[PDB]
Amino acid sequence: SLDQETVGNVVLLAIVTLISVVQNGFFAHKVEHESRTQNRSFQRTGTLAFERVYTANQNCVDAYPTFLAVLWSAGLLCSQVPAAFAGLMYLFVRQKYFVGYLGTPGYIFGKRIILFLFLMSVAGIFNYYLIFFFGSDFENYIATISTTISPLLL
Amino acid sequence: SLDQETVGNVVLLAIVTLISVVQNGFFAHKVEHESRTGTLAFERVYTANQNCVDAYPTFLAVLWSAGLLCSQVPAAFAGLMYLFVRQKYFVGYIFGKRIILFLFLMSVAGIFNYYLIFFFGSDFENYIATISTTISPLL
Amino acid sequence: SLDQETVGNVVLLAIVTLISVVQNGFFAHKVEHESRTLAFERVYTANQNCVDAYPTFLAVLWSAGLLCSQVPAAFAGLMYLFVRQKYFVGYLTQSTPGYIFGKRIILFLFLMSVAGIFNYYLIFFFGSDFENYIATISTTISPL
Ligand SMILES: CC(C)c1ccc2c(c1)c(SC(C)(C)C)c(CC(C)(C)C(=O)O)n2Cc1ccc(Cl)cc1
Ligand SMILES: CC(C)c1ccc2c(c1)c(SC(C)(C)C)c(CC(C)(C)C(=O)O)n2Cc1ccc(Cl)cc1
Ligand SMILES: CC(C)c1ccc2c(c1)c(SC(C)(C)C)c(CC(C)(C)C(=O)O)n2Cc1ccc(Cl)cc1
Repeated sequence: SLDQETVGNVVLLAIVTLISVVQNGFFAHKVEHESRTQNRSFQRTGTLAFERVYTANQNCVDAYPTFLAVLWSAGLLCSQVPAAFAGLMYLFVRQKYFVGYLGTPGYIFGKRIILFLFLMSVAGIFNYYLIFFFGSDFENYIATISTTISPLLL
Repeated sequence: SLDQETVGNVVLLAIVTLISVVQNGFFAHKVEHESRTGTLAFERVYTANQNCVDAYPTFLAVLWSAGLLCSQVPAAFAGLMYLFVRQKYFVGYIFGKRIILFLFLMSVAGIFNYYLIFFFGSDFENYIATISTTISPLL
Repeated sequence: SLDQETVGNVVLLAIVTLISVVQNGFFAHKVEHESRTLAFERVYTANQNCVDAYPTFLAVLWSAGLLCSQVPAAFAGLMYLFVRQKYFVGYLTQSTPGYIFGKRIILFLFLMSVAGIFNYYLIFFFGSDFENYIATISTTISPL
């Protein structure tokens, strides 16, 4: 439905987003598998093995929207390629963090990657305003010249 | 990488989202600090964070729907109010229903606006096509 | 703020998202009413399980809609919500559903996105193939 130009600005971000979706499903798969090691309803408490996978998942899930926000913020406002690479790095950290709970690491992981993607977005927004104000200064500059050189055209 | 014109339609929204990211970092940090030192104080901070995390993707959804389909300024302003109400809740240990509703209504209003402009464009096109055919033999 | 043409490519995705927001509010309301117990644990777990999966759903819904085709994506998203309703009420006897629901819908929206990306690269390479083809003739048929 969308044009070829704007999809080229998101394609790398979309690929890394799709990889994270596969990863999320893998995490969910691990939880469900560990849930059926117990034998009728789904509970959020259980054996030590289940509680470690469930909590690990819970941490990964709690940080997903934030990661998704900064990834796309960095990719669209600043630059796509670096943001997508840092996005991939976050996924590799998640993978090692999630398996790291399988005997424990802390509640938060990949703080610096979130920070880096956040910084890019700040730089991108500042880069947006710099180009906007330069555009309005160029517009005012041409408008001032036009009124000044106006009678000289007649 | 995107053009100047589209980025100007999402910039106010993106700032609010980034501030919410810092606030999410703050909430997660406050939980992390209490996790290192089960506890009666830990359960209050964990639940508060969990209550914010559970509502966050819904908020992010209505903020961006209202901003893109309706008007950016009121949506971003309401989004900033949500992060203020969110902040006060984390001190006292569902919040901001009325804000979520306001953004939801903005989106629906923006959607209704889209269709009005679409059908008007359809009406205008059909009207010009109707005159064009009946007038064609005259030239 | 966005132009009519681009908003036209996201309307159905927006509507679905908005219905899902209503459903999230319903689930959250069902939790708050129960919080004034086993009845509370089940509603909380059902909502939590739904919430956990929601951003993954929202990601593939829009990816599918934007990259592949809006109508099939929006309808599949709508199907996801019906399944999500049966799943939530299924927690509300000693037996409940598992942790995962609507995974085949997620898979379908995923595969749409992949297909939409492969569609992008096909037109792009064809666009460079055309560009390179024109440049070859423009050099050959030139000194005339
Ligand atoms: C509710 C959601 C979070 C969710 C949960 C589980 C999911 C999916 C989506 C998907 S769809 C996706 C692969 C993510 C595009 C699948 C994979 C399929 C082939 C459909 C399957 O095994 O049933 N699983 C199980 C699975 C995922 C990843 C690994 Cl590594 C192995 C098995
Ligand atoms: C899981 C995720 C959502 C997350 C969690 C914690 C995070 C970050 C990201 C970030 S990066 C961000 C500030 C969100 C752009 C930081 C801050 C940094 C500078 C990296 C640090 O101190 O380690 N913290 C700790 C922190 C944040 C905010 C306050 Cl008020 C105090 C401490
Ligand atoms: C945390 C977040 C996801 C959330 C949670 C609860 C929410 C809302 C938003 C909204 S806003 C929305 C309905 C989504 C437009 C409402 C409805 C209102 C009218 C504001 C109310 O009763 O307070 N509730 C309660 C409610 C929602 C849906 C049903 Cl079916 C019945 C009651």
